Amino acid sequence: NTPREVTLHFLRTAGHPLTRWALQRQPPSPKQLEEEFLKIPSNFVSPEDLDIPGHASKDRYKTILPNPQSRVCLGDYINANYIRGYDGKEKVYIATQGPMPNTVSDFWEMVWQEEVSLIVMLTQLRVHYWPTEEETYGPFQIRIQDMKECPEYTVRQLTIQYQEERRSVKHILFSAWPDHQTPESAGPLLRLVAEVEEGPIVVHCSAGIGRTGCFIATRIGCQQLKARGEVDILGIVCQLRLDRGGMIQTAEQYQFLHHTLALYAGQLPEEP
Repeated sequence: NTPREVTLHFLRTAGHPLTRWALQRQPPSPKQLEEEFLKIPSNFVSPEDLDIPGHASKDRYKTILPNPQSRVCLGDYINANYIRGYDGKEKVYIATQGPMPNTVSDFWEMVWQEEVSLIVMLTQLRVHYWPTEEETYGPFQIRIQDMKECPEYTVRQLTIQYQEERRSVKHILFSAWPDHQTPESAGPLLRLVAEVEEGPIVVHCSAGIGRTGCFIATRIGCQQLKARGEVDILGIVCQLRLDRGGMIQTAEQYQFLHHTLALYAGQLPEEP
């Protein structure tokens, strides 16, 4: 399997760092961005190359599996992967599918064991793993402390209890992102990112690759732009594809990412 290695070598070495100026005022044409995206290999796991018995009914999709090297382990199985963050720092995010009815307890177990304090949900409005007030999911009790509704997202303050310990989690539900698509504008997305700046950050959407991939690539991109005044979007996407196959689904989603980040640049505090 040299083909696996050609694929992995690309992911590790590809890069197109853009200056802030270039990103804002002279972006790569839409066609240039498609081409660039199309060269990015998927890095999906084969069902045969995962070899962990009876995992099938805890995935929502048969073709969307957690990469083994980065797989999260319930200390059995959950469709989830550790994701590297800014500068490659390990474990800044856990990307995961939205829970299934039989994977709800596992999800909370993961949140506990990995010491999660922040959960971002990306969906589009009209399964609930969190109650209206309180309930128990296996050995964990969840109680909501606080709910504040915003335009595009709802901020739920909650606690989790296991045996005789209690932890606070912030839960954010973004509700204006249609599957396989992008939000109509980028502002609300940036506000959500700003909300995330207040153990690993759980991020999920139905499959846990398309929108989950876009959100995370947006955080890191913003981090890059704030720190260095440059962003390497290609590289960011390569890095994610290394941690979980298929992060960022469509060319369009990738175009929007450049857009989301041009807006971040333009909105960084300056002086008139």
